[PDB]
Amino acid sequence: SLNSTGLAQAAINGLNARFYESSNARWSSDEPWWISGVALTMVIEYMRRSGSKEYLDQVEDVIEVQRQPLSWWPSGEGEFRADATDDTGWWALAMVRMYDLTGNEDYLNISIKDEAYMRQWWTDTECGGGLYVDIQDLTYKNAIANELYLKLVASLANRAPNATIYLDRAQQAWTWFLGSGMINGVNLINDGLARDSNTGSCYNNRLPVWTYNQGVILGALVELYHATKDESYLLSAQAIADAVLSPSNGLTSSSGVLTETCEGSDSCNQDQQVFKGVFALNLAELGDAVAGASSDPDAGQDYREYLDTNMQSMYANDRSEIVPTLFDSSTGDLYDVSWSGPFRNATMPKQASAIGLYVANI
Ligand SMILES: OC[C@H]1O[C@@H](OC[C@H]2O[C@@H](O)[C@H](O)[C@@H](O)[C@@H]2O)[C@H](O)[C@@H](O)[C@@H]1O
Ligand SMILES: OC[C@H]1O[C@@H](O)[C@H](O)[C@@H](O)[C@@H]1O
Repeated sequence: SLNSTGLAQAAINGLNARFYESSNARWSSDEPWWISGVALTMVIEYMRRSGSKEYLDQVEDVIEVQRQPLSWWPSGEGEFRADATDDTGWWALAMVRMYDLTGNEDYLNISIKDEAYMRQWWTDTECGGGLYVDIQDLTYKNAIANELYLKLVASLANRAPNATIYLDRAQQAWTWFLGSGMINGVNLINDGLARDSNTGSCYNNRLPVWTYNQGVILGALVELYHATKDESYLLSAQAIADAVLSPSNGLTSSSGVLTETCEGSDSCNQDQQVFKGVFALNLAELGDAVAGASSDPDAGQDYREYLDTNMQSMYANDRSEIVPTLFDSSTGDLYDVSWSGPFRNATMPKQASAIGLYVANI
């Protein structure tokens, strides 16, 4: 009897009431900029899946301000071209969703500029491929920047005029990712690559398995499927999702709730706080793709059931309602980091993650 649209809307209102800065057309300037990008993605997705337009004016306002040349990276010349390739990739994908919502070629063009900017930091001379995250420094090829890039080129393969150059890039980038060793022996993705001191060969650095690194890659494989109709892409995506769902890998609790590795120690930082909702949103994309690619009515049920199970735990154990006043009539819902542990405080990354989960159930 849960309304995921109603709850997503209350979570976005809570996000806006506590964290939106009208003077800055941004959420929480005291929180990383890339998470304003994620929040924009969540709000855009809400509107797409629910058919609402309630936050369109706000979303356009954020885009018009945040696409300006960044005060901390003016050489990027704005259009979300930032000092890290993953920061750029979050906003680029948000503009892909904006394009899907509106049909306005302006947003697609931004996505195209972002792809060309990110590709500047692809090299074949280290690790056989992939891009660096850290543009000034060029020391780390990690999972998330390369998953964002892959999902971006795969998305442009379905939407842009030179579709064939993008689909080549996407197939080459997926081949590189799969061969990098970052997907480990239980089909989960570790944080990035290390480089051998003597030989220059790269290997899985065995840093943690973060939920958003099991999630952006699913959206990328879903887009590769759509560009090629080759179900092998869904089969790979399903193996990664199936490993997240399996309690033996510890991302999923014995009560079946998605759990960041840092929750136990109560050490989830501003970044890690947003990871879960990113995985959720991408898992919903995979489920929709699997259910569509087949005639079996049970197709994608476990993904759908998983998302429901998480929604209901978050709803029940991790929610807090804003206190309306005689002056501020604002109403909505506030969320903490653990989708099962108790509510202690809300932050903007925790809130954006929460919206992602409700939007994945619309
Ligand atoms: O929290 C682990 C995470 O740390 C990453 O840096 C965090 C954060 O950096 C932003 O600038 C970027 O847009 C985010 O996607 C990223 O989470 C580190 O470099 C990652 O490899 C790692 O997963
Ligand atoms: O370098 C990363 C950038 O992150 C953003 O969240 C901040 O607004 C910038 O001041 C900072 O330079």
